[PDB]
Amino acid sequence: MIPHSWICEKHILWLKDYKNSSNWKLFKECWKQGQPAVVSGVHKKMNISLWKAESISLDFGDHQADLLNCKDSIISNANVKEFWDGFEEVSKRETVVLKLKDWPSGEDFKTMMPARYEDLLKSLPLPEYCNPEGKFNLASHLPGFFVRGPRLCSAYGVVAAKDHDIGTTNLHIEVSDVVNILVYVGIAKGNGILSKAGILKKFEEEDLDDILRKRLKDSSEIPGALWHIYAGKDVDKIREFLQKISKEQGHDPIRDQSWYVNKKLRQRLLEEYGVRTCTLIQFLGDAIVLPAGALHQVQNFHSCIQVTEDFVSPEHLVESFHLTQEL
Ligand code: NA
Repeated sequence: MIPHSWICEKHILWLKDYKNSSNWKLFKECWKQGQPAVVSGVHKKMNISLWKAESISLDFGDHQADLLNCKDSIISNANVKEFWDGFEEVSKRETVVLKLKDWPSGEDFKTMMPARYEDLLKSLPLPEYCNPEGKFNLASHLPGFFVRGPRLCSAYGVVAAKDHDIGTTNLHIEVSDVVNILVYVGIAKGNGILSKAGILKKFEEEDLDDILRKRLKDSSEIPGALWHIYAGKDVDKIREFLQKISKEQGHDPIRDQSWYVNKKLRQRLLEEYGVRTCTLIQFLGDAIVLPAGALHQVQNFHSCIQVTEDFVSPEHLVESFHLTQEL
């Protein structure tokens, strides 16, 4: 048997055993219909010490890069060194929510962080699809022009700012199939920030599936980020909704990646267009697998380091090619 549940109105496949070699057989069935999946425990496969903030900070902290303020997408005054100093120490940062996006990425990730890249390839779940040598992955086989390498993203949590209208990743469409693994969760301290225990209670105030609540009540799990995921089929409805809300407040808002859809807006989106949200908490070691054309947004509660890898399954190639040609 392949241990699993379905989360969020039975829409997301939770594959509960990262060591099960047959995970792909169950995944094949749900993927066919564009359903997301999450595989938990991938951090036990990884050399997780390699992915700690202290380590990543030291290795690649010499490279200068732009830091984004997540509230307004204005590029910050902070340098990379200041970003990492503030990752878990709030007083070194109302403080702002910073993101260090796609640094490094692609060939630079492979070459500048070779041991992490090797660890990644070794640890990717559902390797039949997500690994470059997987039999259902077309990524390394297609001509160049069909396709849009790994990306690292690090960002503070929104808790210190006390502003859960901030997205650390704004609502946007993904162009290829993607797997996102939460590889580090940093508990921030000082400046009156809510503690680890209070942050758990804030996760508990979210509208969650019971299966998610059980995990949240498991003291060995470490929750990091809040995800909202939408079907690609609903994109035109969501675009209209955001154009409407925009007009009420005084143009393609999905292409702009300019919106975090907060609690009140998600509820109105459901009422006024019937568009449903999948809610997920991503715990340390969770690999969230999304098909091309799916939309999602992320809100870190704690500081999080995510690694994302692109792949190309047959199931979403047509949709992927179209979206890539469009970009
Ligand atoms: Na490395």
